[PDB]
Amino acid sequence: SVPIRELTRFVTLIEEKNAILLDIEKADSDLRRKRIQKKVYTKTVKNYQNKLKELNEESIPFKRILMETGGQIQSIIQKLDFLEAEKISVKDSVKLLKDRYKRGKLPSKAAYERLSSDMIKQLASSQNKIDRYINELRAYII
Repeated sequence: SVPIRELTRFVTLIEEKNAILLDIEKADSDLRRKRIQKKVYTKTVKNYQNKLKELNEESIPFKRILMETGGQIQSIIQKLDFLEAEKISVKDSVKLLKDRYKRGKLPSKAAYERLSSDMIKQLASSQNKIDRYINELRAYII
């Protein structure tokens, strides 16, 4: 069926996780714009990464109960896992593309601009689907 108790807890947990992940991006942005000392960066990120590890541990029992129902809830959670990983990959891809471009190792400015635009769209597309699937879980409760 649908375990309302576990789902109600899980929805709050994954919103908090999505929020911390976006705070990590904010730290990443502050770093490359040199608006934060790398002292405060590696400190704050290691602190955020501990909140994540602890939230991910706490979510384990609820997530297992939810995935063992199969069907649509299981499917949504699996996509959320995928989309989170995909957004991380795109993040590292843009950073690499930027280093490869400033070192003059790309064919052309037009190629760089098209690929980087592609990656920014993919970042928004991934985050869009994450928010949508979080809202689909929430709709079970609210």
